[PDB]
Amino acid sequence: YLTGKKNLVVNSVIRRGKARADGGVGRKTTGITKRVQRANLHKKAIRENGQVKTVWLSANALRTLSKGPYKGIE
RNA sequence: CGAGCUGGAGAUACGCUUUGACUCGGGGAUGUCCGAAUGGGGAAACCCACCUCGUAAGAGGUAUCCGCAAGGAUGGGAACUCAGGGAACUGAAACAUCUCAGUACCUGAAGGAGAAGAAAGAGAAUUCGAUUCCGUUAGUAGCGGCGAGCGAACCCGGAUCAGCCCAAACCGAAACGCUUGCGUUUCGGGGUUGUAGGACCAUCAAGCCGAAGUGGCUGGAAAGCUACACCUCAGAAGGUGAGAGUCCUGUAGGCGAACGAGCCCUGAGUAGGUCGUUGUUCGUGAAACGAUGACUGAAUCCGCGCGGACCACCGCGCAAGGCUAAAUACUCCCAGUGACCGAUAGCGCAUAGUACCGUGAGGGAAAGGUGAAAAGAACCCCGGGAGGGGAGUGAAAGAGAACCUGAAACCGUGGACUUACAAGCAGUCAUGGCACCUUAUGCGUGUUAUGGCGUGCCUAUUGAAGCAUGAGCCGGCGACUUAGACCUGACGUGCGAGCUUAAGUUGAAAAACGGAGGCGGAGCGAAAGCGAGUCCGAAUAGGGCGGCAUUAGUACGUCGGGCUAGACUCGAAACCAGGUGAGCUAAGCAUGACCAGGUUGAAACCCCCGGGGGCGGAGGACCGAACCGGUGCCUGCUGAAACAGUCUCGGAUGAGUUGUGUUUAGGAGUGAAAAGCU
RNA sequence: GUAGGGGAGCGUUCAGUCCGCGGAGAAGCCAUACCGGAAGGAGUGGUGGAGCCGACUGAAGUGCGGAUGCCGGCAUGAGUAACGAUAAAAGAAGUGAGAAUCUUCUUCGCCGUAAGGACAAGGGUUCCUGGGGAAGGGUCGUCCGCCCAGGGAAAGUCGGGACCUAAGGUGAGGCCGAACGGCGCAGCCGAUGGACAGCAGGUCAAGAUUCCUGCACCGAUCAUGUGGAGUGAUGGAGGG
RNA sequence: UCUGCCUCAGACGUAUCGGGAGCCGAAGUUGGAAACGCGACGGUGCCAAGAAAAGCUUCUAAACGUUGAAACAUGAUUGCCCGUACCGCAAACCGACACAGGUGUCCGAGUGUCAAUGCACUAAGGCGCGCGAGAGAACCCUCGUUAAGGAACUUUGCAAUCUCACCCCGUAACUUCGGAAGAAGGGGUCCCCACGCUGCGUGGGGCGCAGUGAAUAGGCCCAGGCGACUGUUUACCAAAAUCACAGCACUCUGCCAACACGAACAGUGGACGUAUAGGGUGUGACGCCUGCCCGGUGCCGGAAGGUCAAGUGGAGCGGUGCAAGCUGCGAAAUGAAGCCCCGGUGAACGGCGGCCUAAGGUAGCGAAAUUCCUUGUCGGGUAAGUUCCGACCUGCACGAAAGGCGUAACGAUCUGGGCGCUGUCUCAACGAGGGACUCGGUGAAAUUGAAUUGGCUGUAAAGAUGCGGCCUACCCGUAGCAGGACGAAAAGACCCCGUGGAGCUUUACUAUAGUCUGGCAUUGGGAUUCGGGUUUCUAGAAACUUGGAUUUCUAACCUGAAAAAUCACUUUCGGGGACCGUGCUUGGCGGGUAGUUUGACUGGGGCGGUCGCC
RNA sequence: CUUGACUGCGAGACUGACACGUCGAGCAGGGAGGAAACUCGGGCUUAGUGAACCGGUGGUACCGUGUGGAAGGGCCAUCG
Ligand SMILES: [Ca+2]
Ligand SMILES: [Ca+2]
Ligand SMILES: [Ca+2]
Ligand SMILES: [Ca+2]
Ligand SMILES: [Mg+2]
Ligand SMILES: [Mg+2]
Ligand SMILES: [Mg+2]
Ligand SMILES: [Mg+2]
Ligand SMILES: [Mg+2]
Ligand SMILES: [Mg+2]
Ligand SMILES: [Mg+2]
Ligand SMILES: [Mg+2]
Ligand SMILES: [Mg+2]
Ligand SMILES: [Mg+2]
Ligand SMILES: [Mg+2]
Ligand SMILES: [Mg+2]
Ligand SMILES: [Mg+2]
Ligand SMILES: [Mg+2]
Ligand SMILES: [Mg+2]
Ligand SMILES: [Mg+2]
Ligand SMILES: [Mg+2]
Ligand SMILES: [Mg+2]
Ligand SMILES: [Mg+2]
Ligand SMILES: [Mg+2]
Ligand SMILES: [Mg+2]
Ligand SMILES: [Mg+2]
Ligand SMILES: [Mg+2]
Ligand SMILES: [Mg+2]
Ligand SMILES: [Mg+2]
Ligand SMILES: [Mg+2]
Ligand SMILES: [Mg+2]
Ligand SMILES: [Mg+2]
Ligand SMILES: [Mg+2]
Ligand SMILES: [Mg+2]
Ligand SMILES: [Mg+2]
Ligand SMILES: [Mg+2]
Ligand SMILES: [Mg+2]
Ligand SMILES: [Mg+2]
Ligand SMILES: [Mg+2]
Ligand SMILES: [Mg+2]
Ligand SMILES: [Mg+2]
Ligand SMILES: [Mg+2]
Ligand SMILES: [Mg+2]
Ligand SMILES: [Mg+2]
Ligand SMILES: [Mg+2]
Ligand SMILES: [Mg+2]
Ligand SMILES: [Mg+2]
Ligand SMILES: [Mg+2]
Ligand SMILES: [Mg+2]
Ligand SMILES: [Mg+2]
Ligand SMILES: [Mg+2]
Ligand SMILES: [Mg+2]
Ligand SMILES: [Mg+2]
Ligand SMILES: [Mg+2]
Ligand SMILES: [Mg+2]
Ligand SMILES: [Mg+2]
Ligand SMILES: [Mg+2]
Ligand SMILES: [Mg+2]
Ligand SMILES: [Mg+2]
Ligand SMILES: [Mg+2]
Ligand SMILES: [Mg+2]
Ligand SMILES: [Mg+2]
Ligand SMILES: [Mg+2]
Ligand SMILES: [Mg+2]
Ligand SMILES: [Mg+2]
Ligand SMILES: [Mg+2]
Ligand SMILES: [Mg+2]
Ligand SMILES: [Mg+2]
Ligand SMILES: [Mg+2]
Ligand SMILES: [Mg+2]
Ligand SMILES: [Mg+2]
Ligand SMILES: [Mg+2]
Ligand SMILES: [Mg+2]
Ligand SMILES: [Mg+2]
Ligand SMILES: [Mg+2]
Ligand SMILES: [Mg+2]
Ligand SMILES: [Mg+2]
Ligand SMILES: [Mg+2]
Ligand SMILES: [Mg+2]
Ligand SMILES: [Mg+2]
Ligand SMILES: [Mg+2]
Ligand SMILES: [Mg+2]
Ligand SMILES: [Mg+2]
Ligand SMILES: [Mg+2]
Ligand SMILES: [Mg+2]
Ligand SMILES: [Mg+2]
Ligand SMILES: [Mg+2]
Ligand SMILES: [Mg+2]
Ligand SMILES: [Mg+2]
Ligand SMILES: [Mg+2]
Ligand SMILES: [Mg+2]
Ligand SMILES: [Mg+2]
Ligand SMILES: [Mg+2]
Ligand SMILES: [Mg+2]
Ligand SMILES: [Mg+2]
Ligand SMILES: [Mg+2]
Ligand SMILES: [Mg+2]
Ligand SMILES: [Mg+2]
Ligand SMILES: [Mg+2]
Ligand SMILES: [Mg+2]
Ligand SMILES: [Mg+2]
Ligand SMILES: [Mg+2]
Ligand SMILES: [Mg+2]
Ligand SMILES: [Mg+2]
Ligand SMILES: [Mg+2]
Ligand SMILES: [Mg+2]
Ligand SMILES: [Mg+2]
Ligand SMILES: [Mg+2]
Ligand SMILES: [Mg+2]
Ligand SMILES: [Mg+2]
Ligand SMILES: [Mg+2]
Ligand SMILES: [Mg+2]
Ligand SMILES: [Mg+2]
Ligand SMILES: [Mg+2]
Ligand SMILES: [Mg+2]
Ligand SMILES: [Mg+2]
Ligand SMILES: [Mg+2]
Ligand SMILES: [Mg+2]
Ligand SMILES: [Mg+2]
Ligand SMILES: [Mg+2]
Ligand SMILES: [Mg+2]
Ligand SMILES: [Mg+2]
Ligand SMILES: [Mg+2]
Ligand SMILES: [Mg+2]
Ligand SMILES: [Mg+2]
Ligand SMILES: [Mg+2]
Ligand SMILES: [Mg+2]
Ligand SMILES: [Mg+2]
Ligand SMILES: [Mg+2]
Ligand SMILES: [Mg+2]
Ligand SMILES: [Mg+2]
Ligand SMILES: [Mg+2]
Ligand SMILES: [Mg+2]
Ligand SMILES: [Mg+2]
Ligand SMILES: [Mg+2]
Ligand SMILES: [Mg+2]
Ligand SMILES: [Mg+2]
Ligand SMILES: [Mg+2]
Ligand SMILES: [Mg+2]
Ligand SMILES: [Mg+2]
Ligand SMILES: [Mg+2]
Ligand SMILES: [Mg+2]
Ligand SMILES: [Mg+2]
Ligand SMILES: [Mg+2]
Ligand SMILES: [Mg+2]
Ligand SMILES: [Mg+2]
Ligand SMILES: [Mg+2]
Ligand SMILES: [Mg+2]
Ligand SMILES: [Mg+2]
Ligand SMILES: [Mg+2]
Ligand SMILES: [Mg+2]
Ligand SMILES: [Mg+2]
Ligand SMILES: [Mg+2]
Ligand SMILES: [Mg+2]
Ligand SMILES: [Mg+2]
Ligand SMILES: [Mg+2]
Ligand SMILES: [Mg+2]
Ligand SMILES: [Mg+2]
Ligand SMILES: [Mg+2]
Ligand SMILES: [Mg+2]
Ligand SMILES: [Mg+2]
Ligand SMILES: [Mg+2]
Ligand SMILES: [Mg+2]
Ligand SMILES: [Mg+2]
Ligand SMILES: [Mg+2]
Ligand SMILES: [Mg+2]
Ligand SMILES: [Mg+2]
Ligand SMILES: [Mg+2]
Ligand SMILES: [Mg+2]
Ligand SMILES: [Mg+2]
Repeated sequence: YLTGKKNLVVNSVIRRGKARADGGVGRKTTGITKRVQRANLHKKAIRENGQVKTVWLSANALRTLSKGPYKGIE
C-alpha cells in the first residue's frame, strides 16, 4: 500500500491534449485531443520511531520531520 | 385454554391425557460434523494431534489482529447510504471534443437507516442565519464542435428543527532538561469566539366475556319463498348439503396475567503561489473559489479569507480540531387494502430453484378441481391382468378415482342424398330430382344432377392466380401505451377582466384548508432604456406595435398532434464490464509405463599387404505386429457414428508413444505456423 | 376507391348505481329456417350444475389469418423407411393364461494377443436369493443390467492414512501494490515416485493375501533370565 | 601397512501340511524347450550425461546414569482409520441410445509356418451380436469366374488385376563410395528310401493341372518439376512444392546483460547461463558460388551552421488606486534531446529502365510451378502428341541468401513414357451373399395455403394442371423411373445497397502503453577555475558564495561475501555512488496498442468523367 | 473637369419551397459635371461567387454580476 509517511496516497487526474496556443491571445480557440487518465505518487524513506521502524515517507514529510518530530519522532 | 391428543400422513399397532395433555404466549437447558471455522491438515461436513480434568466413559482448552488488562474485531445480509475505481453500445442522422453517465459493473466500510451538519457561508437587503427532504423559482441565469444537447442557486412557501464540546494564552503539578526561581508531553482547575470572545490586573401482547327466530312450502339438502316475531354501540366477514343480521366462528363494546416487548492567546509544512488537473451552470474561456499529485511557502486583531481576472472603497465571515438526534431512502419480513391476476394470467413455482440441461459460471419447466359428506363401489359376471357389465351408495355414478365443465383441430360407427367418360381456386346463380317438417308447408331446410359464370389470402408492388414472400391444421397468447404542475389545437364545464393553486396541515365509510408560485393585463429595441409609443436615423422613408375588428382570459376534463423516455410489436452482425472454463484441444513441467519378430551390418579392436578376413553391434537405418497416423477409392449422407467402416497406405529406438499429477486464457494463452486450437 | 382525414356506432372484462333472474336450475357449451343497416342481438330445445343478464355512467392488459410469430394438441408423408455389423442355427424336453425369443438336453457355426482372464479410472447396488410383468427392452417375453423386498461387502502383513519428498500449490516474519490483491526463505501440503511385516490351501446362493485350517513374520508394552553398563539427538557423515 | 570371506537364485534328499484324476484318494519318471521374471546394483559400448527426502548405518553436543544398561532368549498382552460386493476394451465408464466410435496397465496355451504377440485352425473360457418367416424380379452394395482382345476406358490405368514368403544364382546408368538394391532377371519349394553331416545337404525313386498346394507376405522400369534428407501441419473438403531442419549469414547483448511477463524501485524468465554464451531476423544438407546502384527510406557515426519546449531571464506596455503598494500581459539573451545538414552502410527496406533517376543485369538458367501472343520454331517419342523431353532464344513479366545454377539418396509429392497384367474398356454375361419384393410384430422423417392436380398451342409480371381455344382421359391401387411441380434444405457466401459490423494494413487522422530527453525532489561536505552578490580595505580581495562545470570524497542510496539460503542484524569488512532507480513536469519518438475516417451521380458497381456560376 | 466605385432610407413590383437574388421612383444630408433643363447611390445587360460559427483590425460608449473603474462582451465598419 503506497500510502506515504502515514498520511497520504496516490491521486489520479485526466490529462488533456491541448491542440493549440491560439485562443485567448488572438485566434480561434484551442482545440482538444486527449481524454486519458494518469496516477501520481511519491517515494521511499527510512527510520520511523514509534519505537523503531522503517517505512514509506514523502518529500515534504521528510521536510516536516527535519523541522521537528511530528507525532512520531525522527 | 378446557378435552382432546399421538406433524403433513391420509396406514394400523402403541399409548398419553380433567393431580390440565395437545395447542398458543414467554423464558430456560440440551445442542453431532462442516461452514468467519479458529489446535494442525484438508478434495466442506472428513483425517491427525498436544495440554492440563484425570479412575474410565466423557468434559474444558490450544487461529490471528487490537490492546497491560478487561473487553473488542474477522463472517453474513433483498434493496437503501457513503467511499476507492470506473465502462461501452448509444445520440450527435459519419466521428475525435461532447453525450450516454460518474449510469452499469467491481471493490471497501456501516447501520436500521445512512450521509450531511452548526458559517473564514449564502448574497446585495449594511438582508440571512447548522444540515437534510419537498414545492417553486425555471428550463430562468448560464454552459455548449454556441452543435447534439446539458442545466444551477438566492428570495419565497412547507417537513423537522438543538444545539456541543476540545486545542491555546494562565494556575498547580511531576519528570527531565541545561547555569543557579525556566519549558518539550501528561494530569487536574480554568477557558472556548466575529454585535470578536477568553485569559491577567483592578399502549401492544397468548386469550377471555359478547344481543336477537320459530312454524308451514319447494327441494337430495334451507340459509331461498312465506307468515308472524326479535337484537342492533353488534347488517364487516368466513363456515354451514342453495343465498342465514337472530345456527357456528365472529362483530360493536368490555375485561385481560407471573416473566413479556416499547423515546500575552484563538489550531500552520497551512493559508497563499507556480506546474498538472478537476468539481458545481464552469467544455481554458476575461475563469474567480474549493480540491489534491509535484516543488515552494505567510500573518495576528491597527490581523486573516471571500464578494467570479484585477485594483480602491464598501460590505459578509474567523479556516487549517471533534461530536451531534429529527424531517430523507429502501423493502428480505409482518398487517391491511385493491374500477390487480384467477391455471398459456399471476412470482420461475397454486410451490421448484425441483425435474431437466451444463465441466462450470449458469440456465430452467409443466403444473390445478369426485362428492354436501368416502358414504371411495361388499357381492356376482367375461378376462392372467388391464378393462368393462350388473348390484349397491348418493339428489346425480348423465360424479367412479385417466374422477367439474369439456369447445376446435384430428379418428371412428350408423343413417339420408349421392358418385366408377370425368378437365375440376373448389364457389356462385339458375332450374329439375330425392329426402325432411320444433324460429318450419315457406320467398322453406338438407342433399343432389345439369347449364351459365368464375385466376386462393395476405404482403410487397408500375404491375400477383402467379412458377414472387409467408403459412400443415385448430385452440389459446400476441403489437400505437404510459408518464410530466411540459408544449400546441378541437370540443365541454366553472368562474370571468380576472382565473387558479404546489408542497403540505388537519380530517378521512367522506373533504376542507393551504396565495408560495403560475397565466392574462404593453409594446419596441442588441441593450441602457423609453413607453401607446418604440427601434434604425443628423427627423420626417420605414420595421415591428396599440387604436379601430377591444374576436377575453384562465383552471379543470375528454380527445387530435408534438417533445422527452424502451415510446407500435418482434429481428442483428457487433461494443463494453465482472466472472466461469486447459476434465476436449495447443503447449510446459515432475514422476511412471510401453515398442512381437525379423533384415542390415558403422566406428573401435585383432590378423594379412587404403584394401581383404576376424570380430563387434552403431543408426532421427530397413521390412513388419501391437501402438501412433490418416494416403486413395468405395460405402455411409433423417448414418452403426455431429467425421466413422472395410479395403489400401505412412511412422514404427525416436524430433517416438502413453498414464497419473500440475502450470499457462480472451487482445489473452498456445502454436515444427493453418488465423490452427483454446 | 389505396394511403390519409372526418362521422356515427357494435362486442369483451372490470368498477359505481339501478332493475332484477337463479337448484321447478345460473354462467359456459351445443343445434337452429327469427330479428337489426353492420359490428351483432333475441326465441326455443339439448348439456351443464352455481352463479348471472338488461339499462346508465366510468376505466381499459378490449376485438387476430397471417409476423420462417409463441405454447399446446393433433394431422400428412404411411402401415411407408427402418428394427444398429452377413459370427448361422436346428430338433427334442420343460414352465406358462399365453412361447421363434425364458429354462434344460443334444448338436451345429464364431472369437481364441480374444469377442478369454486380472486390475486402475470412472459408475453406484447394477451383485446373490425370492417374487413381478405397467412402462424401459427397437418384435415377443413366463426373461433382463427393468420393478419390489430380504441378504451380501470382514485385513497388524494387500492399496492409501497415522512415514518421506517432485512439479505444483501454500506460506508467520519479509518484498510490492487505487482497493479486492501480486510475489516470497524456512516450514507445510502434494504419488504419478521412495520406505514397509504372510504364504499355502478350503469354502456362502452372494466376500477373501480379509473369514476357517495349517504353519510364519512385523512393530509396541510388560514379565522371567542372560547381560550385569552406555545410551547414543530437530546437528555431522555414509547410504538411499 | 597383509587368490581369500559372504550370499543363496535354483536344483536334490528327508519329513510334513496341502492339492490331485477319479471311484475316500493313485501316480508322482526320463529326455527336450524357455522368458521382458529371478540370480543381480553382472559385463561391454555410447553421449544427449541420466530426481529429492525419510526410513537405514555410523558419530559426538546436551541430558540421564554408571549394583534394577544397549542387546538377546522365551512367555504373555497388543494390533486404529479408510478401500474391498458387481461392471471394468463395455449394455453397467465417455459418447442423449442396451450406439459398428473411444478408454491406461498385467496375463494371454497348443499344431503347423526361418522367427513372431504374424497367418490358419483350435484348448481353457466366452459368444451366435433382443424381430422373425418366405421369395429368388428391376435396381443398389460386398464378392467369384469370365471367350477373343488388352488401356481402345478416362481428366488420370481412378478402380481392380498382376507380383507376393524363404533358399540359390544374377544384377545398370549414376554416386556424397554408404548407396541406388528386394535393381532388373532366372531357378528351387511336396512325398518315400538310402548316404553324409550338429534339421539340413548329395543321390535315387513316387504322385498331382499345381507342391510358401489353403491363410498371411513387393508389380517393375525410363525420364522430368519441387523440396535435400527422417520429421510437422489445416480435430471435421487441402499432408503438399507449406512449416521446421542440420549448415550459413547480418545485427544486438559486459551481466542487476540485451530481450520478454508484469498493477511494482516487487518478483521471475533468460540462467544458478556470460560473448566458443544468450536474443532477433532471413536463408535452408552438400558442391561451385553470391554481381552493379547509397539517390530515396531505414540504421551507425559525425555534431561548423539552421530550427526547436519547459525553465532561467523580466528591458518595456497597460489597468487601479491620493499615495505606499497590489495587478494583467510581456519581449531580447540563454535553454535539451530531435529534425534539417554531412559521411558510411545491401545475406538493410529496396532498384537493376521508355523505339534521364543512383545505376542500369557479373556468372548461371530461360517458352520455366515465371512466356501474353502460343498448340512459338526444329528435333525426340506416337499411326496420329495443345501434354511431355531436348535444343533455340524475340526473357509481355529469370537471376544470385524474398538466394542463382547443379546434385546421390529420400517422397502415400506432382508430370510424361514404357514393360507386365487385368471387366477400365469393345460389351457385357453367368454365379453368390446382404437389401429391394411378400407375410406376421413394433413403426419414424423431412415436407404440407387448400386441392376434385392431364396434352398442345396461345396469353398472362415475359417458362401456366389452375386463364382462352382445341385435343385426350372410366374408378382405385402395387412395383419401378426421375422430365415437371421454377421440387426440398439454409430468409444467396457472388453482386449492389446501409452515412451497418468486425480482422488486418500503412509515410490516412487522433491519442496512448513503451521509450529518449531538459528542470525540480530524494540529494550530501570538499577541494578547483570561478561571468557576478554583500559588509569588508592602501582600478582593488581575505569573511564568502546564488550557482554552473569537469575532478574528487563516504555517512544517503544501490549492491556483494562472511555459522544466520527471501529478509533483518553487526561486519576485520568489499565495490558502485550523489550517477542510477524512483516521484512531478518539458519536448521528441512511438501501427506496439486503441478509437475512427475513407462522399455522391453512375442504363449493375469499379475505372474514366462530373458536382457552383454565365 | 471631378468623384454618385456616397451616408441615412426605401412607395412599389419581378423571382425563389425557404434562405438568397433582381429592378427601383421618390425623401434627407452633402457633393460632382452642365448655361441650363437635367443626370449621377459604378461599368450596354446577363458570369467574375460562398450561409452560419470562431476569430483579427479600426470606432462607439450599450452591457459589465456590491458600488466606481478595468478585464471581457454588444452594436457599426471591415479582413480570414
Ligand atoms: Ca404393406
Ligand atoms: Ca412411398
Ligand atoms: Ca483368356
Ligand atoms: Ca410388415
Ligand atoms: Mg474519480
Ligand atoms: Mg385447546
Ligand atoms: Mg389426518
Ligand atoms: Mg479446523
Ligand atoms: Mg478455524
Ligand atoms: Mg477457539
Ligand atoms: Mg462508437
Ligand atoms: Mg452517432
Ligand atoms: Mg468519444
Ligand atoms: Mg441498480
Ligand atoms: Mg456493493
Ligand atoms: Mg460487511
Ligand atoms: Mg424554508
Ligand atoms: Mg354467510
Ligand atoms: Mg328468516
Ligand atoms: Mg480557529
Ligand atoms: Mg494551494
Ligand atoms: Mg489551476
Ligand atoms: Mg470549445
Ligand atoms: Mg479574490
Ligand atoms: Mg482555491
Ligand atoms: Mg466583486
Ligand atoms: Mg377477473
Ligand atoms: Mg404458470
Ligand atoms: Mg395448460
Ligand atoms: Mg425460472
Ligand atoms: Mg451434467
Ligand atoms: Mg449437475
Ligand atoms: Mg372437492
Ligand atoms: Mg382394466
Ligand atoms: Mg375389475
Ligand atoms: Mg337411490
Ligand atoms: Mg359413465
Ligand atoms: Mg361428468
Ligand atoms: Mg380405468
Ligand atoms: Mg361443484
Ligand atoms: Mg370431465
Ligand atoms: Mg362405419
Ligand atoms: Mg358413413
Ligand atoms: Mg371411357
Ligand atoms: Mg356417368
Ligand atoms: Mg382427375
Ligand atoms: Mg355444379
Ligand atoms: Mg418488380
Ligand atoms: Mg396481373
Ligand atoms: Mg403455386
Ligand atoms: Mg405463392
Ligand atoms: Mg424479396
Ligand atoms: Mg415453404
Ligand atoms: Mg403548468
Ligand atoms: Mg418537478
Ligand atoms: Mg400597423
Ligand atoms: Mg388541456
Ligand atoms: Mg408533424
Ligand atoms: Mg433514446
Ligand atoms: Mg472486454
Ligand atoms: Mg489435461
Ligand atoms: Mg510394462
Ligand atoms: Mg527386439
Ligand atoms: Mg560372428
Ligand atoms: Mg527408423
Ligand atoms: Mg533403400
Ligand atoms: Mg486409429
Ligand atoms: Mg494430426
Ligand atoms: Mg514403405
Ligand atoms: Mg522410413
Ligand atoms: Mg494483440
Ligand atoms: Mg334449468
Ligand atoms: Mg346466438
Ligand atoms: Mg352444488
Ligand atoms: Mg394487447
Ligand atoms: Mg392482415
Ligand atoms: Mg397462426
Ligand atoms: Mg407447433
Ligand atoms: Mg442400418
Ligand atoms: Mg431353441
Ligand atoms: Mg401345460
Ligand atoms: Mg398377452
Ligand atoms: Mg436369434
Ligand atoms: Mg437367453
Ligand atoms: Mg431332458
Ligand atoms: Mg477382457
Ligand atoms: Mg470406485
Ligand atoms: Mg464400491
Ligand atoms: Mg443378475
Ligand atoms: Mg437366478
Ligand atoms: Mg432376479
Ligand atoms: Mg411387458
Ligand atoms: Mg406396476
Ligand atoms: Mg416390448
Ligand atoms: Mg491372519
Ligand atoms: Mg502402505
Ligand atoms: Mg512433507
Ligand atoms: Mg515453493
Ligand atoms: Mg502465493
Ligand atoms: Mg503411487
Ligand atoms: Mg509390504
Ligand atoms: Mg458353493
Ligand atoms: Mg464374485
Ligand atoms: Mg486365498
Ligand atoms: Mg521328487
Ligand atoms: Mg523433512
Ligand atoms: Mg472382486
Ligand atoms: Mg459399443
Ligand atoms: Mg489405446
Ligand atoms: Mg506368450
Ligand atoms: Mg500362439
Ligand atoms: Mg510358434
Ligand atoms: Mg491373429
Ligand atoms: Mg464378457
Ligand atoms: Mg440375389
Ligand atoms: Mg466387391
Ligand atoms: Mg476356364
Ligand atoms: Mg500383353
Ligand atoms: Mg475416347
Ligand atoms: Mg486414350
Ligand atoms: Mg490428379
Ligand atoms: Mg491403384
Ligand atoms: Mg563407374
Ligand atoms: Mg557397388
Ligand atoms: Mg529410384
Ligand atoms: Mg505329372
Ligand atoms: Mg515340379
Ligand atoms: Mg498356399
Ligand atoms: Mg513443364
Ligand atoms: Mg520434404
Ligand atoms: Mg482437414
Ligand atoms: Mg487438434
Ligand atoms: Mg486429408
Ligand atoms: Mg530488484
Ligand atoms: Mg533471478
Ligand atoms: Mg524458405
Ligand atoms: Mg548480392
Ligand atoms: Mg513446345
Ligand atoms: Mg499459356
Ligand atoms: Mg515423328
Ligand atoms: Mg513436336
Ligand atoms: Mg490426356
Ligand atoms: Mg494438365
Ligand atoms: Mg523445354
Ligand atoms: Mg525468382
Ligand atoms: Mg539472394
Ligand atoms: Mg529455394
Ligand atoms: Mg535449380
Ligand atoms: Mg515423409
Ligand atoms: Mg507414370
Ligand atoms: Mg498414351
Ligand atoms: Mg409386439
Ligand atoms: Mg410430424
Ligand atoms: Mg404471347
Ligand atoms: Mg403455354
Ligand atoms: Mg388449359
Ligand atoms: Mg377454374
Ligand atoms: Mg430414386
Ligand atoms: Mg436476403
Ligand atoms: Mg465503422
Ligand atoms: Mg509517457
Ligand atoms: Mg508529454
Ligand atoms: Mg488501426
Ligand atoms: Mg501515427
Ligand atoms: Mg454509390
Ligand atoms: Mg455650376
Ligand atoms: Mg435616385
Ligand atoms: Mg473591437
Ligand atoms: Mg462592479
Ligand atoms: Mg472594451
